[PDB]
Amino acid sequence: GPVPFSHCLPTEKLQRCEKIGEGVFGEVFQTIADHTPVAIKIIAIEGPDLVNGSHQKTFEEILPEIIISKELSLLSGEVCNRTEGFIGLNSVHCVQGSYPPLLLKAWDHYNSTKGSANDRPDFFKDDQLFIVLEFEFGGIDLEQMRTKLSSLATAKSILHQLTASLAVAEASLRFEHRDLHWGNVLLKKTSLKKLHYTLNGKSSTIPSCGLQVSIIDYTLSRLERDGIVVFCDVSMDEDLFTGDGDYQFDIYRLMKKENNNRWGEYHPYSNVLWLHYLTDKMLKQMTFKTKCNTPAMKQIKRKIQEFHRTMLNFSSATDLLCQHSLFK
Ligand SMILES: O=C1NCCOCCNc2ccn3ncc(c3n2)-c2cccc1c2
Ligand code: NA
Repeated sequence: GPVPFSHCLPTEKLQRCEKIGEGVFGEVFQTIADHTPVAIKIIAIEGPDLVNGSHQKTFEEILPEIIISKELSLLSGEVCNRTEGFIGLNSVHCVQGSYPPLLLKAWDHYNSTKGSANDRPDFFKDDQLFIVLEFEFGGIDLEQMRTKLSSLATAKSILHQLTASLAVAEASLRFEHRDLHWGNVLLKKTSLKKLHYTLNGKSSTIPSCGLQVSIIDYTLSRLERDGIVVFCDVSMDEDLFTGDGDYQFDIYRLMKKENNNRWGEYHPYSNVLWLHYLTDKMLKQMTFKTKCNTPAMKQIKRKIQEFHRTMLNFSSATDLLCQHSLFK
């Protein structure tokens, strides 16, 4: 059954952990495994204590996220529908223990410097179970990169990568992300000028602008394979649809409107909505290092505005990728 924390996180590996993110689910750390950067997502399961305002999931309830993470990871090595635009999954383990002090140390440092919305994970007993997901390290989230991007040409590339990755997953898996806020879009430097994807056997390229995009956090995601659907049922969630203060929180309501609160169904319009939300962030809440005060750059801005203006008339990421003028 479960293994101790030390089996996953030996001393050196613990000692190198930096907290990089969080959610109601728990905690995400960066560290090094075998001279290689990785991200570790740690989720308490099976206990009766409240954690970050919700009850803990059972093993069964975490399975969808495992399954989805594996399917999306495997898209990097497929042929007919291939993308690197999600994130690699290296391993999954069930560990038992109280939270390691060194993780609490890193948790504390993040709380001091960025602030946390979570409870300090220091109340878990030595019998507590967790799922520990080890992912490829994908870079730095778009929200934290909001002042660091070169130009709207970089924004273009990012939108295109996002759209293509979502299209490929629609075509292969009937996938919806369902929570693609800008904290879930990672950016990593690359010296490849072009990135490659394949959609339904047809290969294409996207100019990278020096960046490679990774879509992460499949907590709310949905997909299906051979008529078996894997999804998170939020039909009875209340709090999810009553946020405000950001367009993010309208997306949850607009998804519910689109699917009539039936979360098993496939409504790839949800991917369109998130992409609309992300385009909105690109035009409003980003500061680019080069302003668009050249004609060429000003033309890119108009195309993105045109995208913002019209994309809600498309029915899926596939529709957008294949048909929207922004990508021609
Ligand atoms: O659920 C995930 N995070 C929640 C959002 O936190 C993003 C923090 N920054 C980061 C920054 C880099 N990485 N590299 C991989 C992940 C990650 N995360 C990752 C992979 C899978 C899931 C998640 C993260
Ligand atoms: Na990736």
